[PDB]
Amino acid sequence: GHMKDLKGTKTAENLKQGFIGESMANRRYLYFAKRADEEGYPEIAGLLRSIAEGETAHAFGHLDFIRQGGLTDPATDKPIGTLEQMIESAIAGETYEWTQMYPGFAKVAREEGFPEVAEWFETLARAEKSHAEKFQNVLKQLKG
Amino acid sequence: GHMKDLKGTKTAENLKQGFIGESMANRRYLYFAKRADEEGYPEIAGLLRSIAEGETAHAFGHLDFIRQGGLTDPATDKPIGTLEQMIESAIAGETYEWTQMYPGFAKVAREEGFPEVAEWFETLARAEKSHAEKFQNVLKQLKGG
Ligand SMILES: [Cl-]
Ligand SMILES: [Cl-]
Ligand SMILES: [Fe+3]
Ligand SMILES: [Fe+3]
Ligand SMILES: [Fe+3]
Ligand SMILES: [Fe+3]
Repeated sequence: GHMKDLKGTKTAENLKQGFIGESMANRRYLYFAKRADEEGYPEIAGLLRSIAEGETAHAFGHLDFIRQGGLTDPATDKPIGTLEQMIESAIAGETYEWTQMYPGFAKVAREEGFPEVAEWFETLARAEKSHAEKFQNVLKQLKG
Repeated sequence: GHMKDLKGTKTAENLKQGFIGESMANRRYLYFAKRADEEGYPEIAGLLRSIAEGETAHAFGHLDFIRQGGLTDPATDKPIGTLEQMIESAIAGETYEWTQMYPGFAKVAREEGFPEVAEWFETLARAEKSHAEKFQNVLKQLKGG
């Protein structure tokens, strides 16, 4: 892209790890905010939500440098330069999750005697299959 | 098995990995939505944003099973049962990021000849220090009444 090539560098890997941590931080802080909401701590909840916006900005800035430096999506190792490529990355990740990840998690949960957790992973596998199908119909739109 | 004691199981690890992936998917899809927004694809942007809500539900469900199973926060390996423990997990992560992770990333980026990336990591280091201090303030309010 726009900037000096980051391929082959330690910085490339650090941007990926930064993106993973920032992604988790936003989810964690919003989950924590719900506990503060329940308990009656609206100032704590509001701080968590505002900090979570900071973690969004951080995550998106990591993706900017990744894209501009000619690197691939942290989650899928697919390019994310153009909107079509971004939809193709969404399709790849959803496909991995419904064909491999969540069915395997469900099988292991049933073997280890956690049927309720297995049912959740089976719900998710069907959900990611649905996601994949909806993104595939977008891609068809774009290429036409 | 006992779903309230998942420690040491493969299912414990799979909940953690599922959380990581779902967290990334929400961020990715909201970032992709902005590209659809500027190009004039409001239905694609809307789909991305709606699917992103799905990925929020998935991530939060994984955290529910993690906390009910006595497992720790995927990001910090700290318990997250109570609100106080959640704030302590936030402090632990922010402290790692500003004292070690982002300064180290900045040094590597400067040494590799990427000064704009280095400056970004130094901005983030100072940001996570500020976060840590704000969360410390909350803990003082919680711990001391
Ligand atoms: Cl409050
Ligand atoms: Cl559209
Ligand atoms: Fe951050
Ligand atoms: Fe999905
Ligand atoms: Fe999902
Ligand atoms: Fe932070």
